[PDB]
Amino acid sequence: ADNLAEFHVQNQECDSCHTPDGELSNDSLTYENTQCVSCHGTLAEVAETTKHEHYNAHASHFPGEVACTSCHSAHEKSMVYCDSCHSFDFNMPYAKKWLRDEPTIAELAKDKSERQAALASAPHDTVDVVVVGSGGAGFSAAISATDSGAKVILIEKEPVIGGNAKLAAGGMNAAWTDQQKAKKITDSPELMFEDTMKGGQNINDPALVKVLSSHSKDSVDWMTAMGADLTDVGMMGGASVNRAHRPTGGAGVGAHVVQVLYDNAVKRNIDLRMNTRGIEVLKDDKGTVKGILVKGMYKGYYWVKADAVILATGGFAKNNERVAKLDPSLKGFISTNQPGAVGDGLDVAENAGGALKDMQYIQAHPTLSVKGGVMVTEAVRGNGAILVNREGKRFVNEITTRDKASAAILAQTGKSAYLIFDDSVRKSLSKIDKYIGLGVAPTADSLVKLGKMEGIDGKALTETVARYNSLVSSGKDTDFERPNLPRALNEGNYYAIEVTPGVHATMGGVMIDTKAEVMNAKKQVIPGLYGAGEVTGGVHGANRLGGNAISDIITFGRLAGEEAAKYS
Ligand SMILES: Cc1cc2nc3c(=O)[nH]c(=O)nc-3n(C[C@H](O)[C@H](O)[C@@H](O)COP(=O)(O)OP(=O)(O)OC[C@H]3O[C@@H](n4cnc5c(N)ncnc54)[C@H](O)[C@@H]3O)c2cc1C
Ligand code: HEM
Ligand code: HEM
Ligand code: HEM
Ligand code: HEM
Ligand SMILES: O=C(O)/C=C/C(=O)O
Ligand code: NA
Repeated sequence: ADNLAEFHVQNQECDSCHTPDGELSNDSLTYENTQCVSCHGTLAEVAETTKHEHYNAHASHFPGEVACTSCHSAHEKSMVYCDSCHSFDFNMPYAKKWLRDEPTIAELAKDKSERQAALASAPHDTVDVVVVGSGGAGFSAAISATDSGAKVILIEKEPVIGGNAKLAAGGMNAAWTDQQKAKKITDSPELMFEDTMKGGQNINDPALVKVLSSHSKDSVDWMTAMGADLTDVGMMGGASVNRAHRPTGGAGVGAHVVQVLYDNAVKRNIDLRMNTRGIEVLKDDKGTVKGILVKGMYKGYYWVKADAVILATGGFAKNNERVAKLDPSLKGFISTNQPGAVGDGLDVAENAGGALKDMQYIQAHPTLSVKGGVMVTEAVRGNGAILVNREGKRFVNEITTRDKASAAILAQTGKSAYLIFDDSVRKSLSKIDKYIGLGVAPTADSLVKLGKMEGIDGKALTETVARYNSLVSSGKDTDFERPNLPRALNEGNYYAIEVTPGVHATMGGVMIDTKAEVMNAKKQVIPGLYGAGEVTGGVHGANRLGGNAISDIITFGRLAGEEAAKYS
C-alpha cells in the first residue's frame, strides 16, 4: 500500500475510522483518534509492543495525551515528530523525512478569498477570553481566567501540547519559599530582584522584575496546590544562593509542570483545540478587541467572538534567519527549541498595533550536546560538574552568566568543551541518567582512560580534577573564582559530555505593562489584548538567568488570565 488508509480499507469500511456522514469531527480529530485506540489500545498499550533498550516511539518524555494522528496520517505519508530533534532508528509504516515549512502570517495574506468568507460568516463560538499557545504561560492563563469565572477557549498550532516549556530541566526560581526553609536555605525576594537586574546588565524594566520577584513564592504555592512537586532546590548560574525548584531527586521541572497544568485543565473541562493556529486579532471600530481569526488544519478558517485575547506563543529561537538579522554572531548555530518556536505570535501582535522592545538581546545556552544535538541542563554544573578543554584544563567559572560562559567555550580549541563529573554528582541529579540513556555521556574508571577515549590530555585531566578537589576542600577557587563548590569529584566512575553553545531564548518581544496589557509605540494600552511568557519583552533585559523563565510564565500567565477575566 502507498498510505495507511489504503492498507486498512483492504479489510475495513470507511466508517471504521470516520463519523456517519464522513465529516471530520474537529481540528483535534477527537472521534478519529478514538477509533484508532478502540482497535489498537491506548498509547501506553501500543508502547508495550515497540520497545527498544534505550528509546520507544510510543513512550517518551512528552506530557499530556499524544494523539496518534500527530505522527500517523491516513491518506498521505507522514512524519515522525521525534525526528525534529533526534535521529533514532525507526521504521514507521508510510513515513517520509522530517521537514517543517510553515507559511508566515504575511504569506497567509494570499488566502484573501477564504479569509473574507470566514469573516463574513457568524462567529463559530462566542466566549469571554481566547488564549493562544499551550505552553506554561497559556495553560496558566486559561486556568486562572476559568477560576475567575470566565469561559475560555485555548488553542495550539502544533499537534502536541507544551511548547518549549515541556523541555525545561533545571528549575523554577522563587524566594523565600517554604521549600527553601525545609532545606535550610536563606533567601529573600529582594535578593532575587538584585541578582536578576545585575544578571540582565540593568536593561530590564524594574517594574516587571518587581512583579517577578514579589509574586515568585505565590506561584510556587499555586503550582504545589494543584499537585506539583517543587521540593528539590538547586543552584543555577548568576545566583547568590540555591533557588531553582524542581521535583524530588533532581528530575526535570518542565514536563512535570506542564503535565500538572494539563491535568488541572482537563478537570475544569477547558476547551482545548490542537492543530489550530491564531492568525489575526480582530478589533472593533473603537480599537478594542472583538475576537480572533484562526486557521484549523483540518477544518479551515473560522473566527471566535470574545472580549479579550491573551497571546502566549513563546519565543523565536528556532528561526535562525530572524535571529541572525538581530544578532549576527549567532548565524548558523544549532537551536535547543521545538520546531514551531519561530515568532509568528510577534507578527500577530504587531499587526494588531502592539510595539516590540529589546529584540536584539538573544541568548545562546552554553551547553548543547555535540553528539546528541539537545540541551544539557545548567543544573549539571550547579550540582558540581566542571568544564575542561581539549588540553584537559579548567578555563572558566562554570556558574557565571550564559553570555560569558558561551564566549569562554567558543574560545577553546575546536570551539567545544567537556563537562566532567563523577558518581556523587550523577546520584544528586536524576536528570543526568537521561543523558546516559541517550548515549552522550561516556564513562571510565579513571580519568586517564576517559581522556584517551574522548581526545582529552589524560595526565592533565587527572591533575586538573585533583587540584579542583583540593580547592573544594579549602572552600575557595583561587583559579576562576567560582563562588559555590558543592561536591568533590571523587566517588565511583567518571563521565564526560562534549558541549558547545546553541540558540536558546529570545529576551525581547511584545511590550507589556505590570497588568500584562499590550501597549503600542506611544505606550497606550490596546484594550482587551494581553501578552504573557517568552512572547513578551522587558522582563529579562540583556541576559536571562537560568530558572527565571519558568517563574515568569507561571506568574505572568496567571496574572493575565485574572486581568482578562475582570476586563471581561
Ligand atoms: C530545552 C529547554 C529547557 C529549558 N529549561 C528551562 C528551565 O529549567 N528553567 C527555566 O526557567 N526556563 C527553561 N527554559 C525556558 C522555558 O521553557 C521557556 O521560556 C518557555 O517556558 C516559555 O514558555 P511559554 O509558555 O511562553 O512558551 P512555550 O512553552 O514555548 O509555548 C508556546 C506555545 O505557543 C504555540 N504557538 C505559537 N504561535 C502560535 C499561534 N500562532 N497559534 C497557536 N499556537 C501558537 C507554540 O507552538 C507553543 O506550543 C527552557 C527552554 C528550553 C527550550
Ligand atoms: C487513524 C487510525 C489508526 C491508526 C493510526 C492505526 C495504526 C496502524 C498501523 C501503523 C498499522 C500497521 C500498517 C502496516 O503494517 O503497513 C495498522 C494495522 C492494523 N490496524 Fe490500524 N490504525 C488505525 C485504525 C484502525 C482501526 C479503526 C482498526 C479496526 C477496525 C484497525 C485495525 C488494524 C489491524 C487489524 C491492523 C493489522 C495488524 C493487526 O492485526 O494488528 N486500525 N494500524
Ligand atoms: C475509502 C474509505 C475512506 C474515505 C472515502 C475517506 C474519506 C476522507 C476524506 C474525504 C477526508 C478529508 C476530509 C476533509 O478534508 O474535510 C479524509 C481524511 C481523513 N481520514 Fe479518511 N476516508 C476513508 C478511510 C479512512 C480510514 C480507513 C482511516 C483510518 C485508518 C481514515 C482516517 C482519516 C483521517 C485521520 C483523516 C484526516 C487527514 C489524514 O490523516 O489523512 N479514513 N478521509
Ligand atoms: C495510540 C496512538 C498510536 C497508535 C495506535 C499507533 C499505532 C502504531 C502501530 C500499530 C505501529 C506498528 C507496530 C508494530 O510493528 O507492531 C506503530 C509504529 C510506529 N509509530 Fe505509532 N501509533 C500511535 C501513535 C504514534 C505517535 C504519537 C508517534 C510518534 C511520536 C508514532 C510513531 C511511530 C513510529 C516511529 C513507529 C515505528 C516504531 C519503531 O520502529 O520502533 N506513533 N504505531
Ligand atoms: C515523541 C517524540 C520523542 C521521543 C520518543 C524522544 C526520545 C528521547 C529519549 C529516549 C531521550 C533520552 C532520555 C529518555 O529516555 O527519556 C530523549 C532525551 C531528550 N529529548 Fe527527546 N524524544 C522525542 C522528542 C523530542 C523533541 C521534539 C525534542 C526537542 C524539541 C526533544 C528533546 C530532548 C532533550 C532536550 C533530551 C535530553 C534529556 C532531557 O532533557 O530529558 N525530544 N528523548
Ligand atoms: O536547565 C537549563 O539549563 C535551562 C534553564 C533555563 O533556560 O532557564
Ligand atoms: Na521574550
